[PDB]
Amino acid sequence: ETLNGGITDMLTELANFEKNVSQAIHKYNAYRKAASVIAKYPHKIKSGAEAKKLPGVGTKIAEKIDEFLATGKLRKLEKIRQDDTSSSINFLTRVSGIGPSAARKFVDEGIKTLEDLRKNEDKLNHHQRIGLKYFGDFEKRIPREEMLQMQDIVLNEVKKVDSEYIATVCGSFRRGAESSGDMDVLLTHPSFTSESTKQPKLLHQVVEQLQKVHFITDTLSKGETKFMGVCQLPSKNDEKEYPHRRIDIRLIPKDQYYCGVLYFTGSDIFNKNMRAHALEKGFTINEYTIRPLGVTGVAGEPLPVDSEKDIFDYIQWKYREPKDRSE
DNA sequence: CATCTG
DNA sequence: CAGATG
Ligand SMILES: [Mn+2]
Ligand SMILES: [Mn+2]
Ligand code: NA
Ligand code: NA
Repeated sequence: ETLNGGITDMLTELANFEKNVSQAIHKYNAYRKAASVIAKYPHKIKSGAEAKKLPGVGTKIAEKIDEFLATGKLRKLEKIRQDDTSSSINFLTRVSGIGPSAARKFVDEGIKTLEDLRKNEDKLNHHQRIGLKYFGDFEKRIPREEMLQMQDIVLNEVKKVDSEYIATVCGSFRRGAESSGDMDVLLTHPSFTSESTKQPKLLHQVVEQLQKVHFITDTLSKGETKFMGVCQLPSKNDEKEYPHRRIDIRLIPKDQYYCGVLYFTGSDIFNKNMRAHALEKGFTINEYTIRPLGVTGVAGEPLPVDSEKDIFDYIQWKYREPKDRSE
């Protein structure tokens, strides 16, 4: 956690680099398990050889661990942090819509920068276009103080369209969190479930309302259950307009809301722990449901849930206010 | 995993 | 349809 800090970090830059710039999924993948095991490793790695001894640690990595330990640096890392082509790829990638792949295409055409991008708005696609337009806003975190206003808006319009909708804003926003990255809303309706063969209007209606009133500005992607958009809190009394924010809306069969809701509320760590305990208490948990564990090795059958309460109970545990769901 | 692009 | 992105 700090005993093998550099090592794990350098290794990460390496892995990261393989995948992003080059294509080296194997290699990239190699660096990964590698930092993971050393990450768990209980002592102070005093040398390459020492390391090698670990699984996932071959000669090539050991080689590296040496030079890094031998000198505060690594040539390879040094050579990579320089190289403009690498850098460009890490940058283009910041735009929502541009992945590695595309980063590579663009650079190999000379687009390496924002302007580059602007001058060639033709080559970019709609998502990427939005992305480029809101690059700035996009990186701006979302302060809880806005979160609450947003939340307030969304819940009110959903209510209006149908009293039966059930909306929930998950995310750390849900866990306390002073600011957040994007607005994550979980949605269901009674008339929508596991079996109940579809109902897309279910999602489409609300989507409309939000735009109706301008909360929603652009559509990144709009499927029948998931929607990736852009929204914005109305600018009050002109002098101060709000940054454009990322927002996601998702339909869920009522029969699996809370596991979902639980799940999205995180944190990853709280999930895991809960999940493990679930297992002890003879259970199974995932995104959508909780199941009774047979002894034959495994087994299923959807345990019925009516709240997040229902779940804990099942695994016979302490109801956790979302706040303390931290770890 | 759900959506898009081409 | 594969393949990319989130
Ligand atoms: Mn979030
Ligand atoms: Mn999001
Ligand atoms: Na080994
Ligand atoms: Na991106």
